[PDB]
Amino acid sequence: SLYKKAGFYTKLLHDGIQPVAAIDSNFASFTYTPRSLPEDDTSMAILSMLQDMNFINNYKIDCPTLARFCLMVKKGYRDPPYHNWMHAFSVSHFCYLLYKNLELTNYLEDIEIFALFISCMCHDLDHRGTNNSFQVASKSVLAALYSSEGSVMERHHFAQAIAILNTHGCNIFDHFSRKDYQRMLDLMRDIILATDLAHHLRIFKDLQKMAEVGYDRNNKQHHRLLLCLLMTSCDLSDQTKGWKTTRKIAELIYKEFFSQGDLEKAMGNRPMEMMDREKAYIPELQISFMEHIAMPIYKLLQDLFPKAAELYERVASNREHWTKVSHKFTIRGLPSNNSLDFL
Ligand SMILES: C[C@@H](Nc1nc(Cl)nc2c1cnn2C)c1ccc(C(F)(F)F)cc1
Ligand SMILES: [Mg+2]
Ligand SMILES: [Zn+2]
Repeated sequence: SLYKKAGFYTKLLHDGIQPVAAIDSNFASFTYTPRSLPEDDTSMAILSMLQDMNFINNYKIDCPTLARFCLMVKKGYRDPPYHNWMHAFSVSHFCYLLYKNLELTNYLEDIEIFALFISCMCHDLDHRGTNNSFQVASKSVLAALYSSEGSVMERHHFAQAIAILNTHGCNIFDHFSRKDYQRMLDLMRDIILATDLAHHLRIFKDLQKMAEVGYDRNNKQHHRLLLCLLMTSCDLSDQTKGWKTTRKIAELIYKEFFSQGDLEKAMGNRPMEMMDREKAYIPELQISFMEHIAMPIYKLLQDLFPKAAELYERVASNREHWTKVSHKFTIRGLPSNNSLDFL
C-alpha cells in the first residue's frame, strides 16, 4: 500500500508542439488506446492536444508556463496500480476524442471544454490508492479537512490542482480577467467533484431526464449536467477500448483495491467484499460495474450524441466478453502473479 510522490522541460520547449498525426495516424479515433503511448511522450501529447483543439492560440497560453504546468500535473500523481498519471493522461485523451468526434462546440462553450480537459488532467491528483471510506476510517488529514463536506478525495484533487496554479511559473490562467480566472476555478471544482461515483448516483435520474427531454444549449443547468456526464465518460473510458484493455484495467483496479483491503485487515477492520482478495470474484464484480455504472453512462452519451453509439456497443460487447470468459476464471481474487493474461 506504499505509493510514492516523485517530488515535493527543455526537451518539451525545444522540440516544438507536434501535429497529432505525427504521434499516431489513429490518435484522434475512438479506437486509439492512449495507454499504448510511452509515458515519456505523454506531456508532449497533452501539448499537442491543446494545440490541435486551438486552446493555446485562443486563450493566449504561454507555452513555457504550459510545459511547466503539464510537468507539475504529471509529477502530482503517485504510483498506485491504477490511479496514476497514465490514468489521468488516458482520461484527458478521451476528452480530446469527444471534442474531435462529437460536436462538443455545438453543445458547450469553449471555456467549458477547456475546463473539462484541464480537469481531466488534474482529476485524480495525489490519489493514495484508497477510496473515500478509507480516508474516514484511517482518520486521515484529508478526511479531517473534507469528510464533513463530502467527496474527500475529489476535494483534495481540486485543492492539489489549485496549488499547482499557485506555483511560480505554472499559472496557465495568469493573464485571465478576474471573472474568467474565477469561472475556470468554479468549472474545475464542479467537474472534479463529478468524478465521485456517489455524486453520479445522486444526479443520475436528472441525466436520465436531460436525454429524455433533449439537450438545450440555452439551459445553463444542461451545460452543468452534460459536463458531469462527459467527465464520468472520460473517467471510465478504458471500458470503451478493446477486451485486452478492460482485462488489464480490471487487473490494475483490483490489485489497487486488494491492497486497500489488506491494509484495512491490518488495521483490524473488515473490508468491502470487492476489496477483499479472499472474497471478491472479479468477473461478477466487473459485470455488475459495467451493467450498473459504465453501460448507463455510455447509453446516455449515445442518447445525446448519435456518433457515440460505437462507444456504448463496445462497452456492452466487453461486458459480454466477461460473461463468456468467467467459466475460465474459477478463483476469488487474483492469481499468485497478479495477472489476468490466462484469460
Ligand atoms: C474509482 C472508480 N471505480 C471503479 N470501480 C470498479 Cl468496481 N471498477 C472500475 C472503476 C473504474 N474503472 N473500473 C473498471 C470510479 C468509479 C466510478 C466513477 C464515476 F462513475 F463517477 F464515473 C469514477 C471512478
Ligand atoms: Mg477519482
Ligand atoms: Zn479517475
